[PDB]
Amino acid sequence: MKNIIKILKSLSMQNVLIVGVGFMGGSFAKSLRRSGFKGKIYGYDINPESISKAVDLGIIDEGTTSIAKVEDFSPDFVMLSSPVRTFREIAKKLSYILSEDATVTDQGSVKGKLVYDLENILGKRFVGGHPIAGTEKSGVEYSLDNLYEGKKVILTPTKKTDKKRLKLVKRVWEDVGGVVEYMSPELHDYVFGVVSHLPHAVAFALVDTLIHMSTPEVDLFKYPGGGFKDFTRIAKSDPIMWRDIFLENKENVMKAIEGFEKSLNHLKELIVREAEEELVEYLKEVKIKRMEI
Amino acid sequence: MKNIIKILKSLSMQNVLIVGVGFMGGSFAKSLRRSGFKGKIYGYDINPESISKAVDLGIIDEGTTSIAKVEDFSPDFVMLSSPVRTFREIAKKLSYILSEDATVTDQGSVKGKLVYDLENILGKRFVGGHPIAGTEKSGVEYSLDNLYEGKKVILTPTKKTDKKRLKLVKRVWEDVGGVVEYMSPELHDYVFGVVSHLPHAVAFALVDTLIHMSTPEVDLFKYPGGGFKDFTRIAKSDPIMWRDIFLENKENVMKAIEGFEKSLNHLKELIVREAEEELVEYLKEVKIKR
Ligand SMILES: NC(=O)c1ccc[n+]([C@@H]2O[C@H](COP(=O)([O-])OP(=O)(O)OC[C@H]3O[C@@H](n4cnc5c(N)ncnc54)[C@H](O)[C@@H]3O)[C@@H](O)[C@H]2O)c1
Ligand SMILES: NC(=O)c1ccc[n+]([C@@H]2O[C@H](COP(=O)([O-])OP(=O)(O)OC[C@H]3O[C@@H](n4cnc5c(N)ncnc54)[C@H](O)[C@@H]3O)[C@@H](O)[C@H]2O)c1
Repeated sequence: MKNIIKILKSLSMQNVLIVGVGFMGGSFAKSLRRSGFKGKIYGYDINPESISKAVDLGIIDEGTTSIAKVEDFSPDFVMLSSPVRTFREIAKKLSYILSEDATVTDQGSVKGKLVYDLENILGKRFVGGHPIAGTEKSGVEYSLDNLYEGKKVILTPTKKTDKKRLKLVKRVWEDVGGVVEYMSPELHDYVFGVVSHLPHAVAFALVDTLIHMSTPEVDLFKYPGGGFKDFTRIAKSDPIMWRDIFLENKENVMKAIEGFEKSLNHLKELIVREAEEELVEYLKEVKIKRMEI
Repeated sequence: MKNIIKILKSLSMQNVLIVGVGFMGGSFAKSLRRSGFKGKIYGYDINPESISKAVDLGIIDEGTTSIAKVEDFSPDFVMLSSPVRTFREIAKKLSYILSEDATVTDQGSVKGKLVYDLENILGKRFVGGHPIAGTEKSGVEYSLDNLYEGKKVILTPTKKTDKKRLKLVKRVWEDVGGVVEYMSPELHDYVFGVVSHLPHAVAFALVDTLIHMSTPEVDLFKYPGGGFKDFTRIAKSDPIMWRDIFLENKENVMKAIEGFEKSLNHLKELIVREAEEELVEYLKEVKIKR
């Protein structure tokens, strides 16, 4: 009698649309299936090969490249997984196709104003999210059915978020193994501006530095074993994605670089003043914090 | 020809002194012993714990915390492996205590004027070296008997360098796995200023940024490897080692940081001014084959 928590659960989400059928879109589709989801998974992509590869791999049941065909799929759950620069335009087009009862959510690596813009486009259907997962992979062929297990997923509810959709999006992420927490859109963009965007910005600029400080007689790239090695991981990054993340989170990325410049300026001062003991303590305190994890 | 070359090497290294018995001094001691070396290995260190640990692990035959006692060791081959600013005053002491025929070399991460200062203190005894190998760990407990295997070692001979000792030091490094090349002391300090000292300075400051940008309600350290973790492994390195390197190589470290800043400033402006094409071109630089 009371056990019918089960039926509500099955009826809460029946036709799922993956927008952007790439690595993240496909890892989500796969992880969703692996958690025992029995409904339909549909794909929408501008690249018909993304759809082609995902269907034959069994990752979606069917898909399309015409936005207007999406309507035939009557999705009630949408996971935005294209580049974040596409989200506004696509959400414009979903806003008419989707029933008032649909839920839209996303995996976008930036939140901030984008969440407010998406909720204004989509009314009440929208819940912002960011799974702190990722690797340096692209394309559905690389999608993993456990990408999210044991990782943080940040949802960014507002005063406008629908509590039952927030709660569903939370539960769907936990079914795939994620650990959910909440941050405002603005706090999210500050936090990840600092812990994620800044570190990439600074790896980018390091590479640029070794290029202009090399001379015709000296290729500095020949000497990676002195500390530069870990920074060369930046070679695996996608320049277009970073370009878009930098632009979209510009105000937080600039604040983060600013606080970085303050830290580096402090280190220069200790160096030039030969502050022997201060310099040790500066390095010791960063040592301890970095070791905690 | 091999027999003899080997005899000569043996005889010229009966008594090795490791000065600073920590991660690099221990790695050197273990590497030498793994390579089949048969003489004595002694340790001298300011920390008595460094000595007893190294003895207990069978890394050195014997050691001491008194520089005077080094004379009883009659070292003929000394590998300086303490923090780089300890070298001058240690050398001064050694010059009285070591025989004229001994070789003194080093593992320090800075060369530059220190090579010259050390040649003036030690005379013909001295050969400047720097193995480009290490991790963030420090202390003899972390040392490894294959640390230098297949790694570059830079020697910095000058006008004044004794050729026999240069050949000796080179073959010792190649014996433990290293691949030797030469640079001038000054070229060394500019190369490694940019490629090793600046990336460390950058990693340290990155972690420091998360400290001050944190609030009591938001601990930025709860969110690591949004990529931070990968780029700051080297910010767990030793504060004394790194304080010494930054001060000893101060002018190059400043020149490297100034270079970096101009790159960072270029990047900022591309971001601020939303230059889609130029920004993506700048970022594409990580794809270069070098
Ligand atoms: N890669 C990561 O480490 C990572 C981590 C966390 C979050 N994210 C987020 O995941 C999203 C996509 O990332 P990905 O790594 O899967 O990229 P991806 O390259 O693997 O795939 C994106 C897919 O979107 C499709 N696409 C591109 N433009 C489109 C448009 N106009 N309409 C519909 N589809 C379009 C592509 O054709 C491709 O099939 C981004 O929003 C990114 O911020 C990525
Ligand atoms: N750690 C690395 O990656 C690495 C790589 C290449 C070169 N180096 C250079 O190696 C040398 C040793 O570094 P490490 O990583 O072995 O450091 P470490 O902390 O592991 O060891 C340093 C040792 O020297 C001792 N010491 C400190 N002051 C001394 C003094 N006044 N006299 C005698 N001993 C003293 C300490 O007690 C300790 O046992 C430094 O010059 C460093 O720049 C380090």
